[PDB]
Amino acid sequence: MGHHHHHHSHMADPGREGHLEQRILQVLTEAGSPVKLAQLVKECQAPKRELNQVLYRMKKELKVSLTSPATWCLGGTDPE
Repeated sequence: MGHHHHHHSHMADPGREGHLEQRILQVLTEAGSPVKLAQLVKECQAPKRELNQVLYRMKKELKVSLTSPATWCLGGTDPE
């Protein structure tokens, strides 16, 4: 798994939505494939509620794309 050595951001992280976003993109990259929203909950260690609001913003920023109803994917890859 590898990523399990990371916790729920124990310290006073100066931008929780940024850290959460970095998690979502990273999970999508490790798979190299569409990751489900329900799976993004357990991986990124954040509630579906919080994920949704961030994910639509990341969609506008082309960071993520929606492949299936409640299944997300990496927006191609890192924008080179």
